[PDB]
Amino acid sequence: MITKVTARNNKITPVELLNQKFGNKINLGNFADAVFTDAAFKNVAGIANLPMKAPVMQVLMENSIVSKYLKQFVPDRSVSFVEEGQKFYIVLEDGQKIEVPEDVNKALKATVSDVKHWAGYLTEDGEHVIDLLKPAPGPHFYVNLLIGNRLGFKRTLQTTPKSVVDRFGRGSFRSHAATQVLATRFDMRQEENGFPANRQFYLYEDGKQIFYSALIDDNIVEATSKHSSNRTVIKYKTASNLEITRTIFLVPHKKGFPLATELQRIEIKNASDKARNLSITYTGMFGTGAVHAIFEDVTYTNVIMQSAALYNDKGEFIGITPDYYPEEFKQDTRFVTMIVRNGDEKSFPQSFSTDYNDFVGTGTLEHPAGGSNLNNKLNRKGPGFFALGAPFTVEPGKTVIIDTFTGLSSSKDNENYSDAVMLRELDNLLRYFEKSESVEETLNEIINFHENYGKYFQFNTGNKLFDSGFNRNLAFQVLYQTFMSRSFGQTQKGYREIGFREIQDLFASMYYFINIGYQDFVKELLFEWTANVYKMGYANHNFYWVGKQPGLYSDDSLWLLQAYYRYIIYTKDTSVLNEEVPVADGNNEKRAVRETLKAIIQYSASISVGDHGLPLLDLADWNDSLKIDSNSIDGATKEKLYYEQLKKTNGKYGDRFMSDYSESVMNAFLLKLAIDHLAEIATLDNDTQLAQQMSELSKEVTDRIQKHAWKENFFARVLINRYKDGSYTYLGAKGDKLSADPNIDGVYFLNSFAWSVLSDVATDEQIAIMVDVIKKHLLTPYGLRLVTPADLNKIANDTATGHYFFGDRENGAVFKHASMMAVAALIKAAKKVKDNELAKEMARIAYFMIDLVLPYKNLENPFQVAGNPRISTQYINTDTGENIGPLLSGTATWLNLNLISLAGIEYTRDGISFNPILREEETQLNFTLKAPKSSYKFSITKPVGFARMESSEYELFVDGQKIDNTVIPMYTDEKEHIVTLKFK
Amino acid sequence: MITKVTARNNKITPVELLNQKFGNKINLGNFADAVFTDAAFKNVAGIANLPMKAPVMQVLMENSIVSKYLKQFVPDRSVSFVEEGQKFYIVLEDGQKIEVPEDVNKALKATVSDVKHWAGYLTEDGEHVIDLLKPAPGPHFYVNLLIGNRLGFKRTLQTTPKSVVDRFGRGSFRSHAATQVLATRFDMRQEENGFPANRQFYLYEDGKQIFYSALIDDNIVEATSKHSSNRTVIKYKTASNLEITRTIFLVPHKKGFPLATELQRIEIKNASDKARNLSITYTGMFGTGAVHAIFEDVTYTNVIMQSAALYNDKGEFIGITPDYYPEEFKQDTRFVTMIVRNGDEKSFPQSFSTDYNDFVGTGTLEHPAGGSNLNNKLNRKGPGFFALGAPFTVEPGKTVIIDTFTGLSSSKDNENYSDAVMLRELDNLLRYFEKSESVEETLNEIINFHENYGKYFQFNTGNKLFDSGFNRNLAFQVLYQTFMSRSFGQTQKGYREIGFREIQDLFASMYYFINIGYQDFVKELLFEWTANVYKMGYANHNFYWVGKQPGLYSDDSLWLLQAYYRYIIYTKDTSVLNEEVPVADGNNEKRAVRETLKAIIQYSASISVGDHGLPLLDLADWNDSLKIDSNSIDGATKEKLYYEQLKKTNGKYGDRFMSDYSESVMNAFLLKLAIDHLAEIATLDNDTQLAQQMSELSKEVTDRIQKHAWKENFFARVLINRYKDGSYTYLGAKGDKLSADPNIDGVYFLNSFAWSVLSDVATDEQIAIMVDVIKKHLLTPYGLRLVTPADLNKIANDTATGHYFFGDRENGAVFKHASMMAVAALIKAAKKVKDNELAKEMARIAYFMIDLVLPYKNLENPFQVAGNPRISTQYINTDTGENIGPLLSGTATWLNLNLISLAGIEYTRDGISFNPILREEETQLNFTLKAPKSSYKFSITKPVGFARMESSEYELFVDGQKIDNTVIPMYTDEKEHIVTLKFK
Ligand SMILES: OC[C@H]1O[C@@H](O[C@H]2[C@H](O)[C@@H](O)[C@H](O[C@H]3[C@H](O)[C@@H](O)[C@H](O)O[C@@H]3CO)O[C@@H]2CO)[C@H](O)[C@@H](O)[C@@H]1O
Ligand SMILES: OC[C@H]1O[C@@H](O[C@H]2[C@H](O)[C@@H](O)[C@H](O[C@H]3[C@H](O)[C@@H](O)[C@H](O)O[C@@H]3CO)O[C@@H]2CO)[C@H](O)[C@@H](O)[C@@H]1O
Ligand SMILES: [Cl-]
Ligand SMILES: [Cl-]
Ligand SMILES: [Cl-]
Ligand SMILES: [Cl-]
Ligand SMILES: [Cl-]
Repeated sequence: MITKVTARNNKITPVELLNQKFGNKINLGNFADAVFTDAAFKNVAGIANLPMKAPVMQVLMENSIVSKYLKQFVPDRSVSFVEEGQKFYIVLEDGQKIEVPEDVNKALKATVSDVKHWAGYLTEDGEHVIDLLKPAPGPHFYVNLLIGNRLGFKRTLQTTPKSVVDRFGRGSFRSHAATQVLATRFDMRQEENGFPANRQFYLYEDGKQIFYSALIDDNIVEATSKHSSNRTVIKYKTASNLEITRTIFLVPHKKGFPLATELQRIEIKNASDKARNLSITYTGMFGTGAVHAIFEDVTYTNVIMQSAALYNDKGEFIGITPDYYPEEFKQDTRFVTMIVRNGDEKSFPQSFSTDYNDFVGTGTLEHPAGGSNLNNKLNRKGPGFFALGAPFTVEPGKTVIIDTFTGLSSSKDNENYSDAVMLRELDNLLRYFEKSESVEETLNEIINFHENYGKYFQFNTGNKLFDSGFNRNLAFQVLYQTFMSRSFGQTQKGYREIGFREIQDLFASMYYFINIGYQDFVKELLFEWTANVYKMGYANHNFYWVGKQPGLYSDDSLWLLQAYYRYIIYTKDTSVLNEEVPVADGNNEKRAVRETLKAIIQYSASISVGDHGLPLLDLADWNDSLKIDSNSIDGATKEKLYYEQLKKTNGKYGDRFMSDYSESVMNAFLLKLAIDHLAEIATLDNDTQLAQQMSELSKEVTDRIQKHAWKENFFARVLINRYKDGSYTYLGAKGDKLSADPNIDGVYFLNSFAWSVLSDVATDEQIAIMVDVIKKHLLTPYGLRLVTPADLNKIANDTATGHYFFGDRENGAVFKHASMMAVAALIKAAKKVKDNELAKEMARIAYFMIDLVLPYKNLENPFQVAGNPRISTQYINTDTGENIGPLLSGTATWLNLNLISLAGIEYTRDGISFNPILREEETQLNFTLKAPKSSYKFSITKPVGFARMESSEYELFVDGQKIDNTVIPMYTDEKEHIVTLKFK
Repeated sequence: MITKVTARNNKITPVELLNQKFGNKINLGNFADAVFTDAAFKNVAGIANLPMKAPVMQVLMENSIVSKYLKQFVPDRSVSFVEEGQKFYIVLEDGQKIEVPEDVNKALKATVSDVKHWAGYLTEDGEHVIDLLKPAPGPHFYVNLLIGNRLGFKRTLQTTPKSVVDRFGRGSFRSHAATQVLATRFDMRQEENGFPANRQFYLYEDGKQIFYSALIDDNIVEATSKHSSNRTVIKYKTASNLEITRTIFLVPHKKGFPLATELQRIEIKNASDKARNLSITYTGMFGTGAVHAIFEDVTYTNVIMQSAALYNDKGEFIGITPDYYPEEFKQDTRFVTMIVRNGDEKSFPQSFSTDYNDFVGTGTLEHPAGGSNLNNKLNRKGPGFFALGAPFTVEPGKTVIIDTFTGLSSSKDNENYSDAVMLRELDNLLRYFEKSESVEETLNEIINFHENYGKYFQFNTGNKLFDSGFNRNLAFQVLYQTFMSRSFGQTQKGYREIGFREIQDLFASMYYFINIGYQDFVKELLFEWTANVYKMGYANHNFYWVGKQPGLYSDDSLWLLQAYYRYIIYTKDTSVLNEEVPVADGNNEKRAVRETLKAIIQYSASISVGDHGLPLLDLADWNDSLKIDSNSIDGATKEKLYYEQLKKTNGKYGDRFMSDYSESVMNAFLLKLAIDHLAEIATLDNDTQLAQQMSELSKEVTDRIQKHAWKENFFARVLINRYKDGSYTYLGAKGDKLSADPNIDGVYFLNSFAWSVLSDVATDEQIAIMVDVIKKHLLTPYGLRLVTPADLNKIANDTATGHYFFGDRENGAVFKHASMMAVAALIKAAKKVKDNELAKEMARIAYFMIDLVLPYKNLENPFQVAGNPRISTQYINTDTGENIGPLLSGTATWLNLNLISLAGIEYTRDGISFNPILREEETQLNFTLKAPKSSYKFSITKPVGFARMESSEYELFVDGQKIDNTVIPMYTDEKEHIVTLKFK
């Protein structure tokens, strides 16, 4: 009877039908655009020969002239526009080619003129300049992320403020945890991160609205946004020649300031020849303290608060705070205030409103009926809407500056807390920013801070999009993730705690912090993670103010050894091993770091091991889909059962916990690497007993992995111990019986390869075999997928049926973080394997995958690949090529590590092991490197083709002297050293 | 330094300052309005002599002419408008009185002309006619609630669809449980129940937007909404003489239909002399199946679905369905479709869009840039936005009708479910509604159904607002609550299950259902609740598809005896006692209803009792604030401990569970009443042993209550057993030591009074004493508060600090449900106490409180009292007098019972015990009453003053014969009986 046609099973696309109908009467070029003319998809209207994919038909249909013209033909007749000799025609299927009227021609020419820049462009410094009218490639593309600075202050991870800002300034602003200053929105669209009023304002003249910052109409003749490092600047010009500029940034902390302040400076320049009598109404919505009640009891959120007015020492109104009745919502205190600077005069708002209904009245948010006559009524209820009003006359050629300060004070940074604390901190803030120039000086301080931070590693290549993308944008993102982990963004809006394994972000950022004088901060972070390890050696899976989920995931603790290794090898500071740090078990017990690292290794190498002596998988490891064991236990439960086991079987602590639980081969690799790291740390610390014990244990673990986890053509991913008849014994290689793809024998996990190499277990022949499998079955046109198709229902009855269409997340996506771990392995192997042809191939795959993750390349074909050209995104949809959010992800961290690795830098016992792997087409690579007490200029030259030190002739010079030792010293002479490498 | 002034701490109001500055130069009358002119509140602009409180200054300030005129004086000078001799002046503080210009005079006159009706008015049939421009008193005031009809089909409570509709048609639409058809919004404002596009549409002409159903601009010359019983009709007239009418209702179920369908009919009449070529774009937003992910993972909500197009047998597009990948979201299937009826022609949509971003484009939702050129693109992702487009030419004087059908099919009503089921049900629906007249016939069927349902009890007084308010509006609300409990509304948006104690709704509705032939449905509901009682006698606190929270709250089971009593006494159907009903414990065990009722009584009378033999309080009872015992246990835990106790101490089942837990006196009253009810049921069932046992137990329980719970001047509320030194021993009367008000000795709970009377425990002297306490300490200007101020931290030695400002919810509100239980007691006592002066006073309090809850009276002073003039609201804020939502509440149920009781109707063993209690100023009361096999016309006459049968002379006649027996027979002769009562 009735039939259903889904988006995906729709049989033909508009552009395909356009080609079918017109592809032999006109040249459709390499790119075209088209729309179906009716809901049965029988006819199309399109346009030929575009420079890239873009929604041109949509923009044309918004044009009254072209839309009316098309109605002469559509829907009954298909049509294509075509340009010949710089004039436009419309072509019909019956052959006719009609020269379109002049007004249609002008509209078509204007529309196609700059299609290649419709998603914006990057400045030389890597800043994204966006047109406020153009369509968005996707909901993360036009987004900037802002952060405060709590370095030098307490609990930096938990207290640094953070904000998200789209091209219109939309978004939200948080203090500690998920505490909302400006309101988040949890609604249907990814595009709506915040309440729509946030950061927006109106201008009035003669009682009539002339401007709204989130409405572009015909009275706006220019409107652009620029996303830069830690600030966004939005500019408009009206037809009446008002020039409006918004600058948004977070205030770096200073003693006595509120815990969170966001500054928005608005500059209004009268570029006309007549004075104008204007007024501003600045609006927003405070976040509720009662977030769960938005879902559960909206009336509660309203009745528990009221608005309150703030007055300075002269009795002048300065702004609004939402005042709460319940004590639990009085431990933070929000505020908004504004200063109007008009020539000599400084003024504060003359009126306000605090009730959204009274403000909008009979109008809309874009055209509010009460916006020009604020009612000065303090709302007895929430929500905490605010509007602040002030008049100003602006003379010809002159500018008025309005500085807004939005923020929160908190008990999280102040003992004996009450709203009196907020009032004092707000006074301190406003006094600091009393002089107009103070805002500019703070912005310059922010700019200079991030510029200085980035100097640890600077590329200088022929490609300024790459150089700025790495030197500024990626460096900023890695700082951002060190402070924020995975806890905030455009679509990351729920409360998220810090995952233990996300210590990974510090793997990349620690060098940057050390080289701006914050080595102690790095140590503090190491110790903070260490305090989340239990005596037995498992870890809290998550923490924020305190830790939770003891030993729930089996991989967590092992990552901490990589962090300590990187820190100790770089700095040679073994003193951290003697630090007495609280154990996660509490009471009031502390343990030296060295003993905690030993315990981590013992847990995974000896206690929590399965029948093959490899680490147990438990609930899951790094991969949350490996819910193979449905009766798994956490570390606290395991600890209790273990002690009962020792008592019942007369065992000794350190003996194996006996079970038929499955084993994680990825954890085995993480462990082997961790053991190697501790052996090397111990040697540096002159701890001969520990070095020897760890060296021998590494050999033993390596033997277990080789004997029990190499399965013909790959390292397995999981060993299965509960089927004593052999029905299933492993997952992750040929013969595992678990493939869901009839054309693939076995399931293959990218991380089995990656971690077998990163841990230095895989032999050269094993690498060659695995790379062959990867090329055949894991390498897609959009990069390296995480795993091939698996049918885990055969062993994990528990198993979730799928949630995703093909291409998204677990149904076949390219997870870019995992792809970057695999690239790290490809790079490491390409430097060392004996066979130069294997090395060359692995480096080709490495650069192919890097090219698919570099954010700036998202502007090459933005309406297909989307993403964000300054900030990583999490995955590539393998059906469409679209880069899909969220923004914060391990991709950025590992991309940073990988590009530095390819440039040749690895820190080792005796200095910098230098071994660069350039692109085949590159003939030069230059970069600078900072160290704590010296600096370096590196220059590499080669002919076209694959070159590497292992197999190619070369000459290496340091400070003008030819040298054979490729381990460059870590100099401490406070001089710049010149390193030159020439491949012959 | 900086100071803070809250809404509540603000010293003086605008109107107070207006009177201070002007009150003896002009007559400000009984009502005025004013606004502060600046943020320091020094000056005011106001207007004198309004007919009621209303936001007149706000509306005047939206008027460009008046706003500009005021700027000649404000902000520096205070002003008041005044009308004298039908012309307006503005008065200044210096005494100047200036005749305002003619254009300002016209604007002021027009604005004040109809202030008395700014919040709308009620038709004679109780329908609320609302102006779409006027401000709202509050966020529940302009709301209607719609319901489907699943009578005669399975799982009626769980499957009846329901919708909320404001005056603009905003809101949302649900199927079973919290399953969203059209999307709910969980955001900052109580006003936003749904995604803003829901139910809204646009009209176009020559490619330009001429109308949006949720935008009133100057091209709209009339715009009104009418909320009636189970439908809303919204009407507009454009300046171009288009007349647009929207009619929204839910389709009653028919076999083969989808489980939920909402019909919106749009009629467009061309009342001009020229044909118009128009088009409509009909929009909305499907709700997500993944509601939790709106908060947790918005990207997930998008990627798990895609849009899909629907086609009829002829290959014509008919509408859209959102298609889901995960199996858990494929068990419901949503749809939207539309039919355009233009003269002889019927047509389906010619175009669609399914991507909000493409639809809005560079515009706004009110003015979407893609609305006139839908792109016919099926979105690969959610959210499930839809727009359906169709053209039509409408000739002069003619009408085009667009019928939209939005809905969902579900596995909850169909075995072997898939989307094929939806397609078949949608086909059935569209075939049924093929002919234009079918929509009108279905609407008339709905209207007639509710009119017939209401005939159980009809008032005929001189007061059509009261008569329609009761006969139509309250009757509908009580039906609504029987099907929906407390689970849906404007601000009730989270998932809520059916509370066991909300069987109370059936106390009022059962008589209505029985008198339309649905006695079997009433029995089925009795059995459904009965299946949520455990063998031991405690109950699941909540249920929906299954029950949960076994015995968590101590009162729950006792309410079931009231439902069985009302049913059995009305119908004399004792057969229900023999029904074998599943026990809540499961394991396929059943028990006869009679034995379950016995078990309920045994649990509260013998097992779960404290040191005084009164029922234990447990976590809490009816009052969720009585968290007195911090180590309480649920019934499952108690059952386990009880059996352990019996074994340890060699006890027998039925012995007391031993503890120092506190006792609930309200539960003791509910129990005493329950026992009396079972004794009477048993006597009717000729079960002499059970009747004797219950009669004796009632005496025993009464003695326990009198001996241990009467405390000098009140029945206590809780007896406390854990302080053996006597430090605290009770809560709820003089001497309890728990008052938080230094001027009150004791805490007094309204329900201690109410239930002491409803259970026939309180003596006449106890009633006199308690009513004196109530008058002194519980009766406020806004009605009966629930409790006086208490300091429970002294015994719950640390429970929650308060959450509310004074006046709201637990901080002193008038909870209208509890107020109506107290009124039930006052009425019962007024009928029977010996002292006529006590009776008179109690009846005065009863009618005072009724007047404060009757919805239609919310239109007397609507901008102060708000509420909703057709639907109850939950509480009155005792600081402001505002009636605050939610809408569904026990208020409506008990208001219905109380008004019928006051009219004199109580069903007893031998018929109708007739004992009416009229208002003192009433001289007449007439009403009709339906019974299953007869009907009645009642007429009561009296002189002015208090009259009642107990104390006043009267003559009673039935069918023209004077009778002395005031128990009127329940006649079964299928005749109308005339009952006349004349007080002398
Ligand atoms: O519905 C039962 C009772 O509700 C009480 O209001 C409660 C709110 O509904 C509830 O949301 C809130 O609980 C949280 C809130 O959800 C969360 O956002 C915030 O972080 O903490 C709040 C702490 O409670 O609690 C209140 C009060 O308990 C009504 O007061 C009551 O009438 C009603 O029976
Ligand atoms: O965050 C860890 C993993 O998340 C996975 O997506 C999950 C969604 O975030 C989660 O919302 C969903 O769970 C619910 C959903 O919350 C609720 O609305 C609905 O009723 O049921 C959903 C069923 O689960 O689950 C998915 C995963 O199943 C990512 O897939 C994964 O990459 C990530 O590690
Ligand atoms: Cl171009
Ligand atoms: Cl994000
Ligand atoms: Cl993995
Ligand atoms: Cl509600
Ligand atoms: Cl109570």
